[PDB]
Amino acid sequence: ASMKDIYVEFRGKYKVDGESRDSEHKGWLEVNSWSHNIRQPKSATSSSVGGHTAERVEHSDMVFVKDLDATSPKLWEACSAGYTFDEVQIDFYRANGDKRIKYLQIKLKHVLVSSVTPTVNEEGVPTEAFGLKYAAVEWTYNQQDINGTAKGAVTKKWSLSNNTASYAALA
Amino acid sequence: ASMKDIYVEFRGKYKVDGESRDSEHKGWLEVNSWSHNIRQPKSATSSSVGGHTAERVEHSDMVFVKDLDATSPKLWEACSAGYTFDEVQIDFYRANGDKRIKYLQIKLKHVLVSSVTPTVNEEGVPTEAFGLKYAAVEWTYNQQDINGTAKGAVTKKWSLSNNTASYAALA
Amino acid sequence: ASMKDIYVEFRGKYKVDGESRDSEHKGWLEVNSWSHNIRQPKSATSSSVGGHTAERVEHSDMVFVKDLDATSPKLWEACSAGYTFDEVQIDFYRANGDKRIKYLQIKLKHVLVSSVTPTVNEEGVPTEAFGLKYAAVEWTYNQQDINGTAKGAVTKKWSLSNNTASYAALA
Amino acid sequence: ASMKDIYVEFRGKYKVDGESRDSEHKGWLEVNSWSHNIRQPKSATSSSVGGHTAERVEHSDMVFVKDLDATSPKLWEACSAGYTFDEVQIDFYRANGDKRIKYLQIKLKHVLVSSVTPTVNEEGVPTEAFGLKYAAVEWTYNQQDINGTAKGAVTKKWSLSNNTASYAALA
Amino acid sequence: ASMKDIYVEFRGKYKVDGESRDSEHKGWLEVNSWSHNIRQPKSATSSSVGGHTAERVEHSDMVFVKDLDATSPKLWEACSAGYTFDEVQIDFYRANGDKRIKYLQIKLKHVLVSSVTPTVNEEGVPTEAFGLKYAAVEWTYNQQDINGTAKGAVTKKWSLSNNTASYAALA
Amino acid sequence: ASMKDIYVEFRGKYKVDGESRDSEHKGWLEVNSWSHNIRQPKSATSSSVGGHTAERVEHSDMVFVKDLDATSPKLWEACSAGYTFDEVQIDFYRANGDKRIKYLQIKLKHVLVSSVTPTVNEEGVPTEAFGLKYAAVEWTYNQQDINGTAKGAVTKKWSLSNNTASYAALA
Repeated sequence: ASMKDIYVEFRGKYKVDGESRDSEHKGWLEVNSWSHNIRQPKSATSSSVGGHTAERVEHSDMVFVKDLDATSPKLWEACSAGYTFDEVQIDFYRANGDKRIKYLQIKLKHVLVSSVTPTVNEEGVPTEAFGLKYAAVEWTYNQQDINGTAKGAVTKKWSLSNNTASYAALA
Repeated sequence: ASMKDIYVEFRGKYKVDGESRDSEHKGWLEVNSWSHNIRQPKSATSSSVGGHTAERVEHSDMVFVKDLDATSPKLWEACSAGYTFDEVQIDFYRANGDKRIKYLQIKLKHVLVSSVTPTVNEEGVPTEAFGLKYAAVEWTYNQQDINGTAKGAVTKKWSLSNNTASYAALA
Repeated sequence: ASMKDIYVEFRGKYKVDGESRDSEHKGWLEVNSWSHNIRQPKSATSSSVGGHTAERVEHSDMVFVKDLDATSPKLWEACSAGYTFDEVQIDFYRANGDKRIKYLQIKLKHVLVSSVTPTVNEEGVPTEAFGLKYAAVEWTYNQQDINGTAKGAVTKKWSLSNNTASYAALA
Repeated sequence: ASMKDIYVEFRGKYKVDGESRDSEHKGWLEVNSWSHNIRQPKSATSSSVGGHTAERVEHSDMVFVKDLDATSPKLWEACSAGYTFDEVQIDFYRANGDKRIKYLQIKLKHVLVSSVTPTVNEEGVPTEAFGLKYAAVEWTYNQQDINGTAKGAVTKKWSLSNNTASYAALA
Repeated sequence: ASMKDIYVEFRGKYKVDGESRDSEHKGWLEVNSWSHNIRQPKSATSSSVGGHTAERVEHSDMVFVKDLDATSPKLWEACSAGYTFDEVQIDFYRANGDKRIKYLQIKLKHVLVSSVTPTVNEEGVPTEAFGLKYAAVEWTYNQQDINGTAKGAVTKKWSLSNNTASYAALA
Repeated sequence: ASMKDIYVEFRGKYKVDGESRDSEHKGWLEVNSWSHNIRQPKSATSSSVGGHTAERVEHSDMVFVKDLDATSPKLWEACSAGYTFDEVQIDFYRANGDKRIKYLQIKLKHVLVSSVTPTVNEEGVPTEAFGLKYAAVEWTYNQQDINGTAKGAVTKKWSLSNNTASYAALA
């Protein structure tokens, strides 16, 4: 059984409350897909004489696709206004034998809706893409052993605003 | 039963009266599809020292596709002349069990036809794309409960001319 | 029964006499398809202080596709020479129950062949695309009632050379 | 029966003798397809005060596709050297009931091979595209009546080097 | 039987320990595909008067595609931070009758993760592309005789940082 | 029976010895496809007053696709180093009834590997494209009569370094 599901929750002063009725994500947004891109310009053939490298990594926006729903106008206005959210969390699920597993969890700190792109076609459920831009990110991947049983998590992080491996927006 | 339908009405001094015979949209335009794009350039890693952020959101034109019909020359001339309409309303429908639901309603204030792109091919019903540019927008999404019964509406808005969350073109 | 047909007639000093044997369009060109584009740059968020707006609409060429035939060299030479035609008329037909209807009629005033693009492939009837550029246009769409019976025509027009809604090239 | 065939003959000091064994085109090149493009920049909304218009038409190269054969190295060298040919003739054939008809004939005056693009793939007969650039062109289209019987030819021409409707390279 | 498999191991201060349970690559990353590009600008029609040629080869990043797994956040952070690895080794396998053969082995010296591009779609196993940039490379191709039996290896190398055929990053 | 085959031999100080076991090409590289492009900028509507034309032909690299094999690292290093080869020969074969014919032979003088682009995918035999840049070329096409029996060869040539029809790199 496929048990794929992705859920998003906004946490800030402005509310983007979703429609999900999943017991573990009541009021979260249900989304269909996710894509990202990270690009590091640092040279492998030149090095700084000292401890300062000018360039830094570029993180692209995280882009999600979702069905149009009651959260859509909320996203459209939030994008237009440039409202900042303290945190956004995204949980990713897949099948794990008899129950699902949250294999990936992403937390974004100091977040804006950078784009929304809605369409209604003649055929098919209407959908929109939306992008998120952020100051810091914490990624957690949940491992399992050969029996599919949960082993330890791998947690990594990056602060674009501090240029350090921290889940922190401020200095 | 699929009950998809999109209807557009122009409201201004210049008439773009449509062909629809739908009881609830007599004389509106029937259209086939819609697409939009909203892009916010605001940074998540830098902030203004004060309360002024230079950049603002960019709303792309709202683009509709429709069959060529008697409104087509009206659109072609309105686009050519750059006539402004006080308001344009778009109603979006889908199935809701035994009757249809208007799941999305968009009102645009101070509107121009920014483009029209008609084609007649050897095969298929002739169609055209047309785009609308506007000073302000009000979006209403009509929610339903788990039984499909109407719950409360979500209404949001944005004024490009005022740079505020208002359905107003003028200051 | 599909009764799709498009006919073009050039009216000027230089003759581009066609091959059609249709009783109502003897010697017109038979063409297969048509495409156009109209783009209005006027802003919806800024307005002139006075009555003058700098920019004007851009009409793209009207582009037609036709089978290669005896008119082809006539088009190739007319395009090369830049001959101007006083008028070009295009009639568009579709089925209307037992007889066809001219649903769209376009008249172009002060017209040049702006491009011709012929091909002969290994397979298929050879065809060419050709484009027309013009000073003014009159568009007529022929309406029908719910019984398919002719109702009134919708006629609109635009003069690119006068920047007014007129079917006139000269001032 | 399809009787499609295109034949090309070079006429100049440098020989590009072909492989055809067709009785009417012995030693011509057999080619598979042809494409061209003619673009006229003249405005329909502005006119010269006098009798001089600056811009002129742009004729693209005539591009042919053919199987690789013994003429291929001849084309490759002629293109490399920039050899000029006094004339190149191209005859185009299609079915006409019981016999074929030369529906199109093109003569090019003062001609260069402007490009050659050969490929050998794992599958399929190797082919190359080649382009011809020229000073003047004469196009002849052979008409037929409703019975398919030959009627009169349509002959048109253009000199790029003289900017007149003449089949002449020199002044 | 297809026995295709590609394995990657990072060797540096920062750990990117993988998930593989293959007996010969325990804890390596399993990857699905690889692509590269090498471009030499040196002219064949001009030569230096002396022994110095200005330009040098450009090696593109080596790009791998892999399933998302517990190493993914490790790659995302390593790319973000620009961590350098002393060495990365990649082993490539295919079938060789009754057992597999390592037909290609690549060692990269002084290596950075230059890009990572993860996606989760509605359908299909989530994957990411990642790119590696490096100072030097050693390529080993393992040959076999007509009986499929191992013959001698072909080993070649290049140092981008020294511009010589050496597997060395430093001078 | 298809008897398509392409073989390449490098002849220079640096060895790029191939894997072929074909009796007539022992140790040559077997390749799968070939593509080229030759472009002549000379005008057909303007001519030099004297005997000097500034521009010259541009030959693109000759691009080959081959399976990855033991020659691959040799190509990768040769490209990286910019090694020059005195000559490279390419023989092209197709079926000729009961035996194959070498229909095309290309010799390149003073040659560099200008690019190599290898890929290993999940499915399919790994392949690479490689390009060759050169100072001169001799092309030989082997003709046959209507009975498929060998007739005379057509040999043509071009020197990019001398700008003459010669198979010579040096002056």
